[PDB]
Amino acid sequence: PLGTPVPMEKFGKILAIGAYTGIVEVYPIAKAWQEIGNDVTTLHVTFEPMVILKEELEKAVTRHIVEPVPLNPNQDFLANMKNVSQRLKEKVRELLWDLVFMVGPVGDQKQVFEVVKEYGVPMKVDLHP
Amino acid sequence: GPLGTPVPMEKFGKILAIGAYTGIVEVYPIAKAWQEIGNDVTTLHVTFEPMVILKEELEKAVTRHIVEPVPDFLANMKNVSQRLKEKVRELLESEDWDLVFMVGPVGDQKQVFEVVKEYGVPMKVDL
Amino acid sequence: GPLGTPVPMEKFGKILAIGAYTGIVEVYPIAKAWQEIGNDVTTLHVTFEPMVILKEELEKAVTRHIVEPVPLNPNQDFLANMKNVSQRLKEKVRELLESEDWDLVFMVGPVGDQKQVFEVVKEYGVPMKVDL
Amino acid sequence: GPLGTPVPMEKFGKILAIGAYTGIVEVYPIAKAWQEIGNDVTTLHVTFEPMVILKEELEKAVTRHIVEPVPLNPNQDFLANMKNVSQRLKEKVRELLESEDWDLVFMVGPVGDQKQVFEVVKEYGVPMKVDL
Amino acid sequence: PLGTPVPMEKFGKILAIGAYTGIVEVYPIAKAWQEIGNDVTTLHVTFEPMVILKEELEKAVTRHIVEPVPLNPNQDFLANMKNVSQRLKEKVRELLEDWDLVFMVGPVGDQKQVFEVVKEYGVPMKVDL
Amino acid sequence: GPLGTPVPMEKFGKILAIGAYTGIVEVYPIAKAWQEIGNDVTTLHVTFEPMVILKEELEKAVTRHIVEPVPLNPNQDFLANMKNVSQRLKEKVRELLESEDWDLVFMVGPVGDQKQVFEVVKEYGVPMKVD
Repeated sequence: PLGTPVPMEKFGKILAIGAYTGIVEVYPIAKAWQEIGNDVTTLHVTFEPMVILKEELEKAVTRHIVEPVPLNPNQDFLANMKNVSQRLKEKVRELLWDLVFMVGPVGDQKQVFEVVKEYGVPMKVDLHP
Repeated sequence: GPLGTPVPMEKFGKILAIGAYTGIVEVYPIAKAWQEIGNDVTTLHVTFEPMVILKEELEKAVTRHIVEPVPDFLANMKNVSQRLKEKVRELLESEDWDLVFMVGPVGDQKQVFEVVKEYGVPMKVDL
Repeated sequence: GPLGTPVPMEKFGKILAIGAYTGIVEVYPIAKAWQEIGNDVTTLHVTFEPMVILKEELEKAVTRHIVEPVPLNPNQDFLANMKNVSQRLKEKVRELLESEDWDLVFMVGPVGDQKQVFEVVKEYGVPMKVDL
Repeated sequence: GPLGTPVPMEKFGKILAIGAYTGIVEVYPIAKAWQEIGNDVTTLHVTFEPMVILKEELEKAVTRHIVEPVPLNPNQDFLANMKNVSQRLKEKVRELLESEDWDLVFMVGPVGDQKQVFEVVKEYGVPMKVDL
Repeated sequence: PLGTPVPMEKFGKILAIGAYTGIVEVYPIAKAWQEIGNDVTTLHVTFEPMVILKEELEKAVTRHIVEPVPLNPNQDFLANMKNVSQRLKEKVRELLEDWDLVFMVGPVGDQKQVFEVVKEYGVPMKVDL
Repeated sequence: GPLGTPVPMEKFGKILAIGAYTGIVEVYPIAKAWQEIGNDVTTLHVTFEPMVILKEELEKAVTRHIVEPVPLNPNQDFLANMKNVSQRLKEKVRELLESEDWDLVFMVGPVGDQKQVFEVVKEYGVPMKVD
């Protein structure tokens, strides 16, 4: 099982999105795209106590945005995941590019896809072969 | 648009549907379907204690649903990882399986794959 | 070895699962699953009269199971007989589409009949998906 | 729209192009081409007696075209009649792989049947490809 | 590791394009398509001293066009290629009679340049793999 | 539209990025990236003498860049000339896979040559991804 195989081309301005643990797999990809000549900005949207690699890719890409959401021990997890789904859709909307990549749970990908859909900019989803 | 992991609907036999963290959400319908088609699937959700979800749902959808809740975020992940390896090992160790499907972070699949591989059991990851 | 057509398990909505000839065997479990997940699938089996199979099985698995048996005319070569199944089957999908709305059309059958069924469904914007 | 099984055009050598039921239609052009490119392909059509088709066409397109017509008993459920085709298929494929050598084998038919043949083929260390 | 797997159907008039060594892999494909009933015309665009299989596919398809470009040894290869990349777009535009399917096997770069030109005429094109 | 070979960005370790003829153009960025991510990649360009390209570029992008230029012989024609490149390919690949260990080998070139190199890499048990 390998990370999402992706093409190494100069797409231009790229928005590398990483939901939850997905940011780990996006780090190297974003890093590479930047090194090849792309102006990529990564976005990590997870729970407050789960932010990771913030420093690493902050030095690897042009701009690294972290949107930490409070892990509410009150409501149930399904509710909490719905907040991330919210923050996630919001951010991507204001941010709006030549390409947008993302690796997170299918549910959040579809949600972000419906967004990016309204602006023509192509998107790439994760793939583990 | 993007869709869940496309998977074949056949009678593989005994299947271990593994879901790490949020991945369990995507596995629920798949497991549910496989069970409905005639498979004897057992789902395994390995996440952090305050993140268990759909426990009730698939508990009624499959034959057996195992939840392994785990109490910086880096060492925390290695725990979820160890428990995931440990747990999966015992499964393949205390009974036979036909197919092992998992959806979760690549790192975790790369490791889970290693253990399952040791038993000659075919695996399928979220493609 | 070769596995059945890998397909996503999502709630597409109303799905038309088409099975030409022996293809219906492979579609049975798929349709069954989609229905179980929350889809309103209707299967369509178009084969020769003496080849209808699994009629009872998926009749209980999905909301509606349509069987369109076409006679194997003994006074005609298989090429003709064959072209007849294509015909009927094409009249059926068109009849289905132009009478009810759908979200997805999945069909597993001979490449020949797939290109035909598609020539129609594309006329209604409904997305289609075949085997692999 | 839907296209036939995309396949590479190389000189594999001796190829056994298998077509079960209506699948032979899709294999005809493929076999024809492989032969034209320099391959020594032999096609095998295993269907029901009253369903043999294109026999003359590919008989002129490839080196050897084998037709194995199975009796279609309209008085048995199709599940039975299908077993026969299955059996015959495993028989002839075994009989062929037992006698002569082969560099490649390609098939296009029901998934269930592709599994059966495959398991046999894999016994004689010869690579195989199936439709997609 | 096999040649580009391609469908054997009667698309109609097909333009089989082969850049540089790519023509070797296209030869059998074109040959086959023609044999199946297609009216394919192959195009080989390479450097003058690299034309190959000219006679072979000249007999296999309806029309085989060879566009040889000179090799200037007083500049880097990136430049010489540009000429080849120019002849490509200049020839594909010319041929764009009425076609049903265009197929090409050659350096990715040119595959994109030929794509923009063809995309213009709403003609289906398939690359290699 | 058409894009370069999509490839995973992981730390495989020591990687041999092979580029035959014009294929080296497409491999350059891939190798460059893999190196940047933490891989110890060595690129190999095997083409005709008057076709070497990007030599300077990836020489600075990866740990080691090997160029094996094969002279043209206007007598053998372009048939035995290519097969003359398939020779250098197999041989160099054989020296590398034999004098060193590699975690993965990647190549982008004419399928014909991809098969050759493959039959060679299979012998030494090394994974290999194609374009």
